[PDB]
Amino acid sequence: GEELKITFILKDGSQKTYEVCEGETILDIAQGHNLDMEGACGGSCACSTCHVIVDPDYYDALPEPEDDENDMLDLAYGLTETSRLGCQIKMSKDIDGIRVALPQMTRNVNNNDFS
Ligand code: FES
Repeated sequence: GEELKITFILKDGSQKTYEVCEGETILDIAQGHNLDMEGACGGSCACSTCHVIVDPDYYDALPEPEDDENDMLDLAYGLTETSRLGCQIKMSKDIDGIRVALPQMTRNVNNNDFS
């Protein structure tokens, strides 16, 4: 088929560069691949860890969320000019070489496990 990819900047600063399909979501790849990362949305009724930021190349085409939706971003440290929403934007033909950064996360309160 046409093929696509996603780069994530790790909470460890590393780059990881993953082959995915169209219509896949960014927190959904991050925890679906179990990147070396912090977050909890992959658990059963656990979805409140929406926090990513984009490359200014692949943002420049992207929409802005509601005040309850963009709050799920703010929960991670150091929110930026190109912050993006982990269950509200996905891979399409225009993404072919996209990046995001995976920010450090304040509090998720799972004690032992989310999955
Ligand atoms: S990925 Fe869970 S709040 Fe968006």
